[PDB]
Amino acid sequence: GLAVELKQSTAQAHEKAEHSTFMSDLLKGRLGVAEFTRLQEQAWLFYTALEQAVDAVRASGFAESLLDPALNRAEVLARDLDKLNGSSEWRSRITASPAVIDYVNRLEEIRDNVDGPALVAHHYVRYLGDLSGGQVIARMMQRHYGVDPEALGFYHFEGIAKLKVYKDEYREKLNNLELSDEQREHLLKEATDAFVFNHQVFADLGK
Ligand code: HEM
Repeated sequence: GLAVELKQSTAQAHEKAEHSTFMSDLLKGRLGVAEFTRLQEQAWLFYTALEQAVDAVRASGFAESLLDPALNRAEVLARDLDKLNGSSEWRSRITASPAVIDYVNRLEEIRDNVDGPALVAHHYVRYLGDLSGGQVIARMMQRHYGVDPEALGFYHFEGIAKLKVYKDEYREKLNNLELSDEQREHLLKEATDAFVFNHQVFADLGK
């Protein structure tokens, strides 16, 4: 099934992400809320782009049931950032890191090409990760740095009750997508690239 092949083909990349110096240090308590806020600022940039691509692909009629708007993170992230930074001044201060420029550019290509299989790869890499492991990240930000849960809205998924069920249903939708061999290969390759972009975001944050 596609859900298994996605997980298997990116498992090593996921381990690599876990072991990133920046993200590792953040989750171990060695950094602080400032660095967490820098991460979330970069995330706002790439989630904004991702959600434009999701919107385009949803409108095309591809993977509709998968592309649940309840998953949208950009607006929630903006509210988190208003809290983390104390005002909305971050909007004019923030700049996309080189990593984020590449990631956003790719997302804009997917949006404008209305490339459904590529979009689904990106959707899986970000949202299933958020749904599945986000609670661990949120917990660590609360534990090590005292971040208020009200500033961790990104991790909450308002609108979803039974999360396990939601995850299982998400995987079933992946498995039920109609894809050619070319589309499936493209989707798998793109998921790998999605991990690569996300790792580099961490690498750039560390610099
Ligand atoms: C580059 C950043 C990361 C990305 C893109 C990402 C992506 C993903 C994805 C796509 C899944 C779903 C796997 C599947 O069930 O098919 C996932 C699960 C998960 N993630 Fe991440 N993840 C990242 C970083 C992390 C970090 C740093 C942690 C450390 C807390 C973490 C903890 C988990 C956990 C616990 C799961 C549930 C199961 C599993 O362990 O593999 N993730 N992540």
